[PDB]
Amino acid sequence: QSFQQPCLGCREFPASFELLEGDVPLSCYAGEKRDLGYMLLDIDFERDMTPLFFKAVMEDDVITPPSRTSPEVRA
RNA sequence: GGAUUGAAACGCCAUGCUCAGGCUGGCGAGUGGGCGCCACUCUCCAA
Repeated sequence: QSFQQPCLGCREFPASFELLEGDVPLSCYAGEKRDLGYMLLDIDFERDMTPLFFKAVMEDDVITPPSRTSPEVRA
């Protein structure tokens, strides 16, 4: 059940979803490290819709962005 | 029930492969070769 159909960025791209109750399976780049550079983190609506950025590095097919609520990120 | 750099967003309207041209002219299956050599219807049964 859902409030509305999810989308992959644009409404014309519906997304199928499922809930997991197990371990994360292996992935294509599980054994690789790859750099992506800076990318968007989130938008600050309080600061009249001001964006934020962070440095992204993909390793072992997992990503760990910093906390977007942290004040030091807001700086 | 606020906010997926998001919420809305036609590649669309229409146009002849057309007009026409001889597979033709002509060439001998033709020359010639024995079915031959020879062989008993024959032995006996009154009207």
